Parts: sequence; C-alpha cells; structure tokens
Amino acid sequence: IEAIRCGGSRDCYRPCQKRTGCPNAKCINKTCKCYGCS
Repeated sequence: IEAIRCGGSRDCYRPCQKRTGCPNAKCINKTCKCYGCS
C-alpha cells in the first residue's frame, strides 16, 4: 500500500478522512493506518 507519512495522528485525519469519510486513523510505524467508518 501507499505509505501515508505522519508526524502525528492528526496528520492522518486529512488523508484517511478524505479516503474513507472518517478521520479514524493511527499514526503507527510512521504510516497512517486509516480505519474511518468502514
């Protein structure tokens, strides 16, 4: 998968919220692990 880099979890909201619809994500392994509202 494409590695969404994040300095923080709030840095994951924009992509993951845009992708899924919800900002639910974890900045883990320096990569945004998006869950959204699946």
